[PDB]
Amino acid sequence: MQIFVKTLTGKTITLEVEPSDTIENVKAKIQDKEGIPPDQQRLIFAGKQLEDGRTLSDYNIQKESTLHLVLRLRGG
Repeated sequence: MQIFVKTLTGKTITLEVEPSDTIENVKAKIQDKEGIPPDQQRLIFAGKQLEDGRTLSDYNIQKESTLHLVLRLRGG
């Protein structure tokens, strides 16, 4: 399924993922497509920061869900 990942500086990168995929694997795909290292990735879905160990299904992330990417560099 397709999901969307928007960053602060625009950049809306589409990912082809499975509901059972891990946050680690998603970050890895982002690193494969964009060049942003996983350790510098903070993902937010539905107002909650995603953590290692979960699946996309653990956050009820469905088809064409929109995630938001923020580097740990730019604080919040």
